[PDB]
Amino acid sequence: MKMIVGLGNPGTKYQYTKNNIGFMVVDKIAREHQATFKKNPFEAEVAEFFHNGEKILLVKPQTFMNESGRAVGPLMTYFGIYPEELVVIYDDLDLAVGKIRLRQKGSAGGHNGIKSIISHLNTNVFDRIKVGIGRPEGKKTVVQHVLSPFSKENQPLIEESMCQSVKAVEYLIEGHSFVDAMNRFN
Repeated sequence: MKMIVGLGNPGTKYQYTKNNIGFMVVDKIAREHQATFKKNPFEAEVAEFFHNGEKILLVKPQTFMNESGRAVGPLMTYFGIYPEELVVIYDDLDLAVGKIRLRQKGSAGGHNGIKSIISHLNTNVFDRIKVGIGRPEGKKTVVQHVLSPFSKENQPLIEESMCQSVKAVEYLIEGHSFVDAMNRFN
């Protein structure tokens, strides 16, 4: 019973920011599967759907980025999902715009989002889909970069990456191991 977490900040004003790439992906997944998100006791938005029997959960934590694990951890202990079934989808500064990178473990940049999930799952090992958002080529700081939207030149690139992210999650859905998909998509 897979859980697919897409990281992000809550609110209309962050709905097109680089840091909400995870939200955008799990929204694409939700639409493709005709699923609706409902507010959940554990600071999250949760869409349920099936795919022959098996129950997939889509999770947008409403905790803000650095407290994601406060939502993800309890919600896994609630539904009974193990970390082997988890897939977290999020932004990655040190990966180029247009590129995606599936990894099964790691420190995961200096990502605050992942750091919270580590703390509350108490494991460094779980599947992840890094979507590259690039680093600031202008005068912006990191915080300005992630909490701003993409350029017009980068926008089609990220639509490419977001489709890939979806196709990877549909690959996993169709019964393929994350290791297979790591080879297929990395």
